Amino acid sequence: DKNGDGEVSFEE
Repeated sequence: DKNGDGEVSFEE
């Protein structure tokens, strides 16, 4: 989550 929205925003 490269944003902090939980979603796998290019991360996780």
